[PDB]
Amino acid sequence: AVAVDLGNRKLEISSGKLARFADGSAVVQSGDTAVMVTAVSKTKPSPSQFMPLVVDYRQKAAAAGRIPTNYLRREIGTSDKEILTSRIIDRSIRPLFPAGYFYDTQVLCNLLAVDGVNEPDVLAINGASVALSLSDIPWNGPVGAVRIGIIDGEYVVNPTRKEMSSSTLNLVVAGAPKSQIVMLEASAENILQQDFCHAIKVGVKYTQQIIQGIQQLVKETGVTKRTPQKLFTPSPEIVKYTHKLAMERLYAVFTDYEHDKVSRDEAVNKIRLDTEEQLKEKFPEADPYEIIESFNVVAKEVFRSIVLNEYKRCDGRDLTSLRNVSCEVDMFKTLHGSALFQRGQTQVLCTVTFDSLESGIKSDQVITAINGIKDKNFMLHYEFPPYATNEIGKVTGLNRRELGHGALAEKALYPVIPRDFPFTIRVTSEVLESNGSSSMASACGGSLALMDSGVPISSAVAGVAIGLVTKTDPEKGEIEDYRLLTDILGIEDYNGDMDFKIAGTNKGITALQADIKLPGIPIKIVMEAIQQASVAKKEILQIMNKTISKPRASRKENGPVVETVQVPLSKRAKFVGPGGYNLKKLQAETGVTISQVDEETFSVFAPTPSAMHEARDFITEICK
Amino acid sequence: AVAVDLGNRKLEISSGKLARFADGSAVVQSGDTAVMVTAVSKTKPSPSQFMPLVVDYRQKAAAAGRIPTNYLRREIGTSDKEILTSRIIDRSIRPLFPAGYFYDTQVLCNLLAVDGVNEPDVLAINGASVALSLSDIPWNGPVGAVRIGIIDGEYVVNPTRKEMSSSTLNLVVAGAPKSQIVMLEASAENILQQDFCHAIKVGVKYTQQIIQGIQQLVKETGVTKRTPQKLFTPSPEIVKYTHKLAMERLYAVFTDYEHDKVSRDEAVNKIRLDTEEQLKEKFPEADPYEIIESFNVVAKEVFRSIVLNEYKRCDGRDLTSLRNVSCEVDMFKTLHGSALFQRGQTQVLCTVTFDSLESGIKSDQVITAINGIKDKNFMLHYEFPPYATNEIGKVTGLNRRELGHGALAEKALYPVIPRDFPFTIRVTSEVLESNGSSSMASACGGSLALMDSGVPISSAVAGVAIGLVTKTDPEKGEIEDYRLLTDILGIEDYNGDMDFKIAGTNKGITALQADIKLPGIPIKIVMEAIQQASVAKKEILQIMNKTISKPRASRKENGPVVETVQVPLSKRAKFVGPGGYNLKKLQAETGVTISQVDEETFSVFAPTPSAMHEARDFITEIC
Amino acid sequence: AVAVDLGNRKLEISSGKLARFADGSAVVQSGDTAVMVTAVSKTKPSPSQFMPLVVDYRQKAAAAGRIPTNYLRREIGTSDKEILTSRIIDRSIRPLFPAGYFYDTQVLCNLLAVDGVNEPDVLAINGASVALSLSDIPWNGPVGAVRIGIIDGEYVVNPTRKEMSSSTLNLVVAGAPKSQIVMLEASAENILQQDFCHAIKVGVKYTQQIIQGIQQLVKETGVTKRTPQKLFTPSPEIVKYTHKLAMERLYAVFTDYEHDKVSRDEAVNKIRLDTEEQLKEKFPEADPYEIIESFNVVAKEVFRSIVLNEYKRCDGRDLTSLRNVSCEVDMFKTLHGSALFQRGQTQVLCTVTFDSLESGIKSDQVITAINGIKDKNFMLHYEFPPYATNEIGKVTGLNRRELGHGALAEKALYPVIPRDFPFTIRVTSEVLESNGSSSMASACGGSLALMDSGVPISSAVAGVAIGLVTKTDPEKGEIEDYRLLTDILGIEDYNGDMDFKIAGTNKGITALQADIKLPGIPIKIVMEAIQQASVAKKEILQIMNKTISKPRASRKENGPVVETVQVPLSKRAKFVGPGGYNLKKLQAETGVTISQVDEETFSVFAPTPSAMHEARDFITEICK
RNA sequence: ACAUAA
Repeated sequence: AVAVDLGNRKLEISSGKLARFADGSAVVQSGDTAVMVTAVSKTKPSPSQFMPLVVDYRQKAAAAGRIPTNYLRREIGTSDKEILTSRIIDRSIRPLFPAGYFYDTQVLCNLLAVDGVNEPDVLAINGASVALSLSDIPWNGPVGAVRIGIIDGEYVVNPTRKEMSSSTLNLVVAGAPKSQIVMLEASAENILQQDFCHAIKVGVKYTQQIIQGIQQLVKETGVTKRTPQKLFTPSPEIVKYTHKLAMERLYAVFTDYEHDKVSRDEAVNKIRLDTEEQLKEKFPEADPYEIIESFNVVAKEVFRSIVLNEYKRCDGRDLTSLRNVSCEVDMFKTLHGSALFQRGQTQVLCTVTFDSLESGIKSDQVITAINGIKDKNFMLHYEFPPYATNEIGKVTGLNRRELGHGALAEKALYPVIPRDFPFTIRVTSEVLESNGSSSMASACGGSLALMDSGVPISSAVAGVAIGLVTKTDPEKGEIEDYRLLTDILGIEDYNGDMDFKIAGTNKGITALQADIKLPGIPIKIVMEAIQQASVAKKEILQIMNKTISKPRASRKENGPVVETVQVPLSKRAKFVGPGGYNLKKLQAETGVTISQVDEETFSVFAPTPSAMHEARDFITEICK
Repeated sequence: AVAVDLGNRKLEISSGKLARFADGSAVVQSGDTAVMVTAVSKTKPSPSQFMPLVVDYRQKAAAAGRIPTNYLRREIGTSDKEILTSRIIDRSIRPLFPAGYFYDTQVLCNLLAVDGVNEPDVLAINGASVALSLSDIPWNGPVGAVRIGIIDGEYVVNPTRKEMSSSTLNLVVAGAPKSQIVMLEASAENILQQDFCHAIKVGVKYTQQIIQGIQQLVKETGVTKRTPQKLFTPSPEIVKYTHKLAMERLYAVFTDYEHDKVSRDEAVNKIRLDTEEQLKEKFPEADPYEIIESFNVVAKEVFRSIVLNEYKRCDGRDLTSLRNVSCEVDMFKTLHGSALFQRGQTQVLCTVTFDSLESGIKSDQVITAINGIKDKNFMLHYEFPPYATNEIGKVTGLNRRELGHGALAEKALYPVIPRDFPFTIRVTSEVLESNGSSSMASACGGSLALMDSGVPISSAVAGVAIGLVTKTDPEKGEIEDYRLLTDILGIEDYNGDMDFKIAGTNKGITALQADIKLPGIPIKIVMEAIQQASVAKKEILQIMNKTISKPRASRKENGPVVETVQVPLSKRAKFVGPGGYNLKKLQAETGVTISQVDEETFSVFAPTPSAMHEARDFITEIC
Repeated sequence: AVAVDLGNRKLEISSGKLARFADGSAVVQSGDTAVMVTAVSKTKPSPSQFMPLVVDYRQKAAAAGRIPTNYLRREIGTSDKEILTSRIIDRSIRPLFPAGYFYDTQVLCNLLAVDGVNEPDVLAINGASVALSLSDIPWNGPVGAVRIGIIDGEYVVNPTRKEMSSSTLNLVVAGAPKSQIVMLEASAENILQQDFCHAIKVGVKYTQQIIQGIQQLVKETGVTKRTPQKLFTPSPEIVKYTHKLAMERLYAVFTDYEHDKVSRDEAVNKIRLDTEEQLKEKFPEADPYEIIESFNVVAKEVFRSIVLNEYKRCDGRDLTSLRNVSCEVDMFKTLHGSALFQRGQTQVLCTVTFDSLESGIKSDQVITAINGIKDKNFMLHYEFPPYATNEIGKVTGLNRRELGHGALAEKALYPVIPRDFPFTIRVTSEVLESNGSSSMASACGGSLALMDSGVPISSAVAGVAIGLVTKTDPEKGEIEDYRLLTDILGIEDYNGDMDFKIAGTNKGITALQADIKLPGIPIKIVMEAIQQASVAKKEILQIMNKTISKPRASRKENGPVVETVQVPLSKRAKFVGPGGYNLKKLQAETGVTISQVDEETFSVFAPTPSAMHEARDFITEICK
């Protein structure tokens, strides 16, 4: 057992007591909150051509005393919060796995106890790091993770639930050894850039303390890593022969500025088909996947070398240039608000729907699956249909990626949403075409549609993604040179080192999500990416302001209405019906929502004026 | 952008603005309702050995787009109306794909806006037609689709939501070029056959105008179709050799009138195993699927030739003869109503269950709006268990066929259901054996069980399925001659051209669903099929009336009861309990439902008089 | 149609009317309850290397069960009672299938009619027996199944629903010909061992009458069995060669008493890898699976010969000795009750949670609340996470095994649970490590956690699993000699003949589930297993009593609290809000649930005293 | 999933 002191917080790490059959296991306790995390990794190579890594974080509300809420008295499905926490843990540990580790791996988090004071999600990230550190699973150095808040202008490490509710910042930092950053995930109440930057360095300092404690625990209990059957990386001489075959053709494709997404992919694919058959002849004994990956390595190396050497991008832009941005509002007459935001070849359609306040309380008690209530009655739903990439896929349910992107754009817009709006605000963002940051375009399109709908948001919100291309030492691994790219394409994210999504107002930052693919990047690079994104965000907000700069003076004429209808006591039974049958039927066939307010009063919400015309007729005849 | 005028309605069709990465995309707008449809087809052939076409129609709200529901899709899946709409779109476009197009294809419909006036489902069919027409996907001519209603004796094209509520007909027609009919789907309020036939004529005329508009847009855009890597139709050389090997043996099997479903299939399989073996030595380099398909082509051709040349079906009857029909009611004492309907080797057991009127709502706004509320508190649930065909299959959840057949049978029985019935009527139809139209047997069996249960239906309802065998010009494509078959077997549906299911009373038509495998059929064939089915329906109703001709004078004595109990205000808190705890505990230990009526009255619904008795003991002791 | 008389009850068996396409089909009727069961078996061998047998028992409609709203919810619409009934039917028929019958087989039970007096579950078991008997599916001998109850001291066969509500025993017996026992499943109200043993004898006698009737129907119908194209069992001469290769190595492994679960599995695996190489060279034309099964047959035979000949087990125990047992209570401060039970290498962590009566047995929708009520407001949720065996698996939804084990451990504890407890009691058992009977460990750990939580249970409950190894000559099929093993390891269950799990207090039996893998066992063996398990149970209760012997005098001070708040009529509208919106909001942010009990008073339930503080603050400002 | 002697 090891105790780590983080200011006034205490972190207790232990292992060797519970779940001793798993490859790795750890208990991380803070206060009276304890989280057990286990890691399992198969020894037989996975048939998949990548590393299959799954992280599952289960709330298990028996640890809080509030699990059995439905008719089965048992959880059904996984909530939004569980999915989001699973993604944060996944982003914190995925970069540190060695390349070619194609082995099925599962990290599971079990909430032994929660005291309602210390949040278990941060403990779970540290638990995953300890469990992997103590296991025989090949995994690079320990990761420390903290949450940083700002309460009354003071930086607080791992704030309690009470403090998180008074905090203008919710930043989660995962650090690797030598003060590298592997994961950043923030939502802020439109705070200044300098304040945001200081919280990052305070957070990274704390993660080094956790890493020191985990290293002591690893040393105390001897850890011997397994030797995998093999690491699936292409042979060096095969890769360099691929370079001989396809360097010039790939270079020509990547310096052709007339390509669009599809034509560039087809041109690269044309070289791949010719090269691959030549590789098979030269190395008939090579793995078929080894042939495929060697081309991908060469294509990635050529692609990055052009950006590093010539400071020019595959579409002709320089490092700080945006794609073409086109906006337009008032798509359709019946929508409460709408907008179509285009950023390069990325097209996003955003819709705003006003709903009743009563429709925003879908939680554990009301339904088996949904849980929670949004603070401001505001939610964003994000969809990524298969045709946005000319692909075929299942359309039942939502991917974990769709949930994460929706959450990112939701908290990007959340700080500017007004308080005490009469209706529930639902924003739907649909990606019609995608070649880049559709989640950041969902934030820009979201604000346009919100202003078009007449919601008085405090300020317009724009987001952008910053890429990164580095040249590291082949032995030391230190970063010798790097380029930050503004508003990256899909190929620049695929071949890049991070996907640094940040959104905000012209005067502050509201959301950030750094998806780093390297095993950590220095804090200086993160600081510069934030500054570069600040310049890009101003340009985008200037374009958006031309389309619409202030919210419309009122909601659309065909918008929802809320007003009350008086029914007599003698007519209460007739109007309501047996067990509320009449109300539930009128509300089911007209779309309105009737809620009893007093003994005599019923508040009626109608999505359209026509809907209340239908409902008003029914209430009149029923009252007769 | 092309505008098509359909009477007082106007159709706007456009492309090139949204979703430009999809192989094809289109926006169809009528009034303020806009629907965007995309089509994506892979260039790599799929290993499925059939055409993997999937259609997904999705709505972002319920109740005419007034209650947002898209945020709940992760847990609350897709509604029934979405599934039914997807099947109608699928049936309108699937016959027009070329043979051997074994490429994964998906058509997705996105309701950009709905005005609560113009129905988006019809626009989605047209949108799928435009999206395929403008794409590089190999697809035959454009399809136009309209809905025809009848309001005050007037035929209305694409009626609004307000108009549809007053209509006696809900007919959807999809038409191909040259006035061919591709899909028919209707529910009618027991209307005359001639009125029904005129609506089809009116509908087909309007679909031609839509096809004219779509062709103009295609010409302006300049569409060029892809060249698929391979079309998987079997080579004529192998087919001719298969014919030489198996024609005589197949002919003997199909003229043996002693076969049942299983023995005939086994006999054909015996020839297939021997022929498929010999085909390999002759063509060792042929695709193994091509061997399978070549035998299937030959067997289908031999099967049809017998019907065309000799006017005799494979089981010996003539073109208009029904299979043997046996009916039976009141098989189990405790069921509120039951019937066992047999038609050849198709056996369906139908059950009627009375429930409380409050059981038709889900007590939660969003889910209640998602599934809707049935008009007469009447619903039909259709089950097709795997043992009905001696197969093994997943038993939880209903596939798309079960949803479609259930709605078809429910539409057939809906017009005769009385209004203001005291209880919710649930009809359950379970296919115990299948060799044919179990969905139409569900309408007949459902009609018998409703009378056996004492529901005062207006008239008995019977359904039948009409097949079709045609001989077409190989190059011209015109239908030289055809035979209409009454009450087809499964093999006749498999080898046929049409599954024309129609149901009605002795004086009218209540439902229809035409599943056409050909790329359109002439309207004369449709009219003749409707007439031929009317004769068959009369015979079935005569057999049905012998078993039971009128509903029983009252419900069964052991059926549900509804009673009123008075509790004072003083005892009200103790009776209901904390947060209605006692009411729900009683509702779970006896099954009775107690609903407050006013300050003094509680209405008790009990499935059986015994359950009412024990519940009544609970009330008095607690009071 | 054959009628079988069972005391005052009558069984009617029919076939040949419904569902004639199925391989087998039958209708079993008792009173006015009729169940139709069909059996389908493919003639093509399945790719999987075992017998795929699925039993699905479906209630067509409880009251009017109707249909789940959508497709995915339909996959969730299978009730718990349906799953448990499917498992009992599966265990009754699975042992009688021939060895090597690797053909997909589905048994489906359709409830044609239910009179609410006679129970359909036992008719379904008999229906499956008749359907298989009349079918062409090879199936060894009919089984008969009855339920035995004890009403005011009288043994009742197939008691009605009214009788079972007053019974002290719910025992279901499935018998094969010549008085063999195939399935036992019991739930007793802490009854004496001799009373329990007599009910088994009575039940076996009745099952013989049912078998007699089924045999007459089979003979009168004229059944002919199919000839499977292959029975997948290893050929004798390849098993003999495998025995020569690996007898001594396997013998040494199973007599090395230092092995643990993983160490022993690895040692056997090393022999398997070496032996399989030699087997392939000796038999190049052998089926790949035939090689695998030959080693398993040889390994199983060597394993069983040691206990038969030497009366000693692979871990050095003798036949009646338990594994090491350890217990802890009160491991986390915030849990209402907690216990960590360890038995050998099996580790189970049990948690007790209290919640309100309303929020514990009753849901919002009455239609689905049926088959979702608990008599004592008591339920046990059992989890078997994949890391408990160092495996990777999905953690979405309970499988059938987790549902069955949860119901078994709940049955074991149900009779000692007090009536009229102020709260709903939910017990969660998590199997952290698994090397044996975690379900019986869930009963003991559940007992400790219940005592630690302060629930005044009448007596402590312990469970144990009894294994069996028999010696049978193939020329006769009779059991010559046998050994009953106390507290079996996983390997003894895998290589054994039964998994006889029984639980109870120190003076009675509360639950039993015999999972027999043989095609029936004599009653004498069952009787001795019950007695042998009685001795083991007393020893376990002695160890548990040292950790905690009586329930804590009170619940933990940080447990749930219930008290009322007076709300005036004037404040009532503002307090509850429109449609109860304010109360629903409070129940969401805080775990506090407010249920009205009177026109002026509301009952407030708070899971923790801290959560009650927030609720009091919320209601005070609302009151103003 | 979809289509499928239904």
